[PDB]
Amino acid sequence: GSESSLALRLVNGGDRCQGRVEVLYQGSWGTVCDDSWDTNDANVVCRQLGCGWAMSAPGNARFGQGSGPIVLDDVRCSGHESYLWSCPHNGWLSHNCGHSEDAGVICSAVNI
Amino acid sequence: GSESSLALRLVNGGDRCQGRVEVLYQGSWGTVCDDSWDTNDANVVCRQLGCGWAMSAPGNARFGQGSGPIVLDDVRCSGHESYLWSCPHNGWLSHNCGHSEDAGVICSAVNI
Ligand SMILES: [Cl-]
Ligand SMILES: [Cl-]
Ligand SMILES: [Mg+2]
Ligand SMILES: [Mg+2]
Ligand SMILES: [Mg+2]
Ligand SMILES: [Mg+2]
Ligand SMILES: [Mg+2]
Ligand SMILES: [Mg+2]
Repeated sequence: GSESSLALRLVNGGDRCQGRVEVLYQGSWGTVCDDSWDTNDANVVCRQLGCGWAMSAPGNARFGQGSGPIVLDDVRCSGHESYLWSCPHNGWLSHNCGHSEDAGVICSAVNI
Repeated sequence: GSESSLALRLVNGGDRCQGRVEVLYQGSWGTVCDDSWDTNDANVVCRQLGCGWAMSAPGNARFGQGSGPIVLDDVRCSGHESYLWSCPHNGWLSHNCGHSEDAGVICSAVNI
């Protein structure tokens, strides 16, 4: 429901441990823009989901465009954070992007 | 010289950012036992050396056996420490190991 935020999932990757990053924001699953999105950020996501370490951090909607709101932009994780929510970013819903820039991750546990 | 301790290096990894962990102790480069050695401990070493975050924390002398003293055992970093010296351990030179257990790290900055 609309009171709930701060869940994380990967979609459209064909595997539990890769795909487009989606973040729950006020009942809607939103996406993350690829601006400043890098393997440090992907590693927080991969570790948070128990998927190993980040092998790469694809941009440009490699795993498709989402249909929800764009909720995070210019994420600046160091790679050591325990939650994506802990990393610096632009502020929720503050972006300069479109869904052709939706960010993704490929984690080391893919396929296995 | 023999008065100096508390420097950190990785050796025998083929890259600056992976290898056997070695710790300077009274002028000699010593090793770390793999007992309780995990990715939280590796994360502290990797960040201390400017090598990023930890991919894994290999035990059992993956990067060979050292020849110096075994100086640290049962290291229990939380992951947040800025120095390996901050982490809980068994006490300097207090170990129940041999060099076939020398600990190593593999950090994200390994590159080709
Ligand atoms: Cl993991
Ligand atoms: Cl070691
Ligand atoms: Mg972009
Ligand atoms: Mg970033
Ligand atoms: Mg932007
Ligand atoms: Mg052991
Ligand atoms: Mg430990
Ligand atoms: Mg021991």
